[PDB]
Amino acid sequence: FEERHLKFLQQLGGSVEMCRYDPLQDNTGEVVAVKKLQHSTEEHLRDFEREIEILKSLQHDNIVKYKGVCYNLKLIMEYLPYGSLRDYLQAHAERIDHIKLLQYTSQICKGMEYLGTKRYIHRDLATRNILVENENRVKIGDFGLTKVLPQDKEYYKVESPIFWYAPESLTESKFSVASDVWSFGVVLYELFTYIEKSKSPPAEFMRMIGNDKQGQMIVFHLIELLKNNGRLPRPDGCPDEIYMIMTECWNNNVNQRPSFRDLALRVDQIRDQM
Ligand SMILES: Cc1csc2c(Nc3cn(C)cn3)nc(N[C@@H](C)c3ncc(F)cn3)nc12
Repeated sequence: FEERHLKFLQQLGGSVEMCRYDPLQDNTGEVVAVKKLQHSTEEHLRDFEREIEILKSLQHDNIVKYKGVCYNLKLIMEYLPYGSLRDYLQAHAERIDHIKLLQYTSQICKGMEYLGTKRYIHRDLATRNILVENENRVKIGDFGLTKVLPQDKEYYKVESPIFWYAPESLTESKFSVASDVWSFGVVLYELFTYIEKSKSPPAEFMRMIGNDKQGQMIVFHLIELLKNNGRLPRPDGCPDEIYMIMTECWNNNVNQRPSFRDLALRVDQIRDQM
């Protein structure tokens, strides 16, 4: 990929831009998503190459396709036109029923189950990091915080998304498949809230902790709440069997948390019985 053939179309949200890769200047070229670093440091760059290597190594239906690179390093990916699942849910909620939410849920599990075989830990599972390809397919769209497990350990030690974090991630900075399972439970909760603003994991947890709590105190109070089995409530209209999956993902006992395999099967069964 050559920088002079990447035509700027728009800012998507380092930074992510929508470009046209048109080498033979005529607009026939394909529209791609381009990720680049804003405040490019030696440390920020070294993790970005690991992210590029992680994406290149991934070949799955529910994982955003790697296309190539561009050198001032730029990661070139396929363009998914409906944006993040977080935005798509807010926008088209009217055409999204519980069967559709479970179809998305299932796809997220399948993509996560695949990451697991590569011994990769996502660390940032949230609806904002899930992209919509079309009305029937979603993909994990960002791998910026993804880590590779040490060959001999089942975990890894590292601004963080605290309201999606497992207790051991908050207390010990320990990231594993089980902490990705914990976050999947938050993703499932987000889906069944349909991203109703007041019902988001930060909004709910803050109410439970006290909206008076500030900065450094919030984390300790969140750690305490989770330890005293305080949990996100059941979203309105959320089927009890779906809430039981969430609560099982939110087990304080890391080893008692379900596998992405079992989760996809359970979600697929509920979906069929619906
Ligand atoms: C409004 C909108 C419409 S399409 C789209 C999009 N598409 C995209 C991003 N990538 C990496 C591939 N296609 N990415 C983004 N934003 C970027 C930051 C993005 N990248 C990855 C992700 F998981 C979620 N969002 N917004 C939109």
